[PDB]
Amino acid sequence: GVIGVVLNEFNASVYLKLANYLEKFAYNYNYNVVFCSSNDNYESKSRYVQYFTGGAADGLILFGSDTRDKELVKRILKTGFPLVLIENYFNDINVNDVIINNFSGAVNAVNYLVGLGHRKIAHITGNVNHRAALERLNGYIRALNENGLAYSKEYVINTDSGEQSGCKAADQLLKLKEPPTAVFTFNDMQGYEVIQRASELGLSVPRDLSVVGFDNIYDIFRFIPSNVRLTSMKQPMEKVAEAAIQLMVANIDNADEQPKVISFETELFHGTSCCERK
Amino acid sequence: KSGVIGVVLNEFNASVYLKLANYLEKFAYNYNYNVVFCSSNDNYESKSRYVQYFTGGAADGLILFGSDTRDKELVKRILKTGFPLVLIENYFNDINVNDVIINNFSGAVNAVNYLVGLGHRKIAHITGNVNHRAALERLNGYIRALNENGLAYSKEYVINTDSGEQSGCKAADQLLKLKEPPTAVFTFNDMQGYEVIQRASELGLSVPRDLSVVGFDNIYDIFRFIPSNVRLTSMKQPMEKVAEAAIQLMVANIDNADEQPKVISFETELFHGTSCCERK
Repeated sequence: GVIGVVLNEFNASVYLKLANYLEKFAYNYNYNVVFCSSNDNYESKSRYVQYFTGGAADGLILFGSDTRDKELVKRILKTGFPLVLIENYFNDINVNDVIINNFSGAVNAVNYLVGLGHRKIAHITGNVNHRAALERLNGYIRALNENGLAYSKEYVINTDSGEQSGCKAADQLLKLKEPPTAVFTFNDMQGYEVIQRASELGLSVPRDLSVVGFDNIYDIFRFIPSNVRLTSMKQPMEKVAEAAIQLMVANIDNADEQPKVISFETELFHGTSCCERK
Repeated sequence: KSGVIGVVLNEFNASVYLKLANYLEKFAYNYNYNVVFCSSNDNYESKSRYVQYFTGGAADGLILFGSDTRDKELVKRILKTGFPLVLIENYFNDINVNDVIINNFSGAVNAVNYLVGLGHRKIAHITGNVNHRAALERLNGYIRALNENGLAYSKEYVINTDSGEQSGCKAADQLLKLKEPPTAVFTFNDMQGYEVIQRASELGLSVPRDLSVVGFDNIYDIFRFIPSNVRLTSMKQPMEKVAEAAIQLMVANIDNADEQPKVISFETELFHGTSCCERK
């Protein structure tokens, strides 16, 4: 049997670990896994979906929640072709989806910093128009309140999550009359950029500033060019892969199976970017 | 004919090969071919399974990366069958196969020439596993570069490693604790280079001031973010050119079974970062 996976492109994201895990679990169910890259060209993505639904595969797996793919996913769902999505937050559809609890991940990150004695905790957001980023910001806000901390507009830097977003965000935060003793970043890329800008301003990390990120990106590269390894929320990529294969196999053995949504919690990786405060 | 080119990888990882994969898709498109990738998850029997899947009819041709001696018999088997096969960075000695390679030797020569041009006379090398041709080619280029620049070879400036995690940190500790420390070091890869910069910092040294570092892969290219202010001066691999050449050899091979195996080589290019500075 063959399960097909279409990606927008090959890149060093957390999905690289997900890809290897799909092969591990598919092999356990005696299935082959085949991947295609669309080179971020939606025409090609549609071409690869047709290749798979046309007979090259028994099932298709897609990643993310990009609005441009709304029509395409709906198009695939009109058919009964087995489909499993990963981290998808489309409102109007009923489809097999394996998601991550981004909200509780942000809550646990802030709880962890509060447990270390931090009371001035900032957040550098992702693109809030995307559900994952909105959930991480909402989790941060809920955790401030649950821990009896005040919310401050100056401690939240809204970004589009692009490259250098961490540098400028850390610059605004550290130039405040009263700087966060700790920052929770939407992702590890921003976290590392925060550490870089801080050191440029003469601040030392974790001593002058504690940082907690998201994705545990060091695990992908196996090294980071920075003086510390980020404390970060780890995505359950192995559990996500197992669940996705299981949903697909079941969906393949019977077309009368209804769309199941399975959610998994993130786990905190303890790095060297955090320090206890008096 | 399926109009499909199959690629079998040992695993999905954050290496320079990530850029090669996207370029394979880009060039295949121009030749009206779909590209499909498989990961063996490092299971050799899994790799065999994927090769059988492709040669069994799922694809019209196959691409494999690297030069692992484990796969020598597999490659010979694929070659006995007339199936369209193109290898990338393969250094197997007894076969006639389409092969697209990178000039690792001259890349190392160009790296060392640059450090000599900056005034460095004490240049160390942290190697990769020398059992692999690429690591040995990078080591040999460094040696030849020392000789062409009228510098003496010093065994103490060559640290042999298997190129694994933390290999750069340990190598840097040995080199910097020498009676007379290298004023510059050429690492087998960027990962070792970044590890060298970090360990040097822990010993109270400042990079490029106390130590110039030149790596290989220009790995920063796959970082969609900025980790540090010290970016490695490093050799860039011609992955766009390699992918195009691989697909041109593959399409010709699928079209004509009697096309003879060709070996095409591409030079690396020096990327100037912020990890080097002038000596005296």
